[PDB]
Amino acid sequence: MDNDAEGVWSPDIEQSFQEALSIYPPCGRRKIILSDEGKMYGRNELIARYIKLRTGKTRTRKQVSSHIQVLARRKSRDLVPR
Repeated sequence: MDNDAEGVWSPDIEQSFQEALSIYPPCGRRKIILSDEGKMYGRNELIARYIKLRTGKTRTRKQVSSHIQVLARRKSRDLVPR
């Protein structure tokens, strides 16, 4: 249990993460009409934009992408044993 696991990170950061992960889940909506707007960069920028609007605090993108991938693993455990 290194000192790094002492929750040195602010709780407002980890909180803003759930807000972006809660707002942007692994499912619910999948559309991107680029033919019209012609301006739609990586979705990772959408999750980072949220945390950036929280309080101008950090805005991790790789950490917010990894968190969304973890949610997909929870759905994979829905193997109906019948």
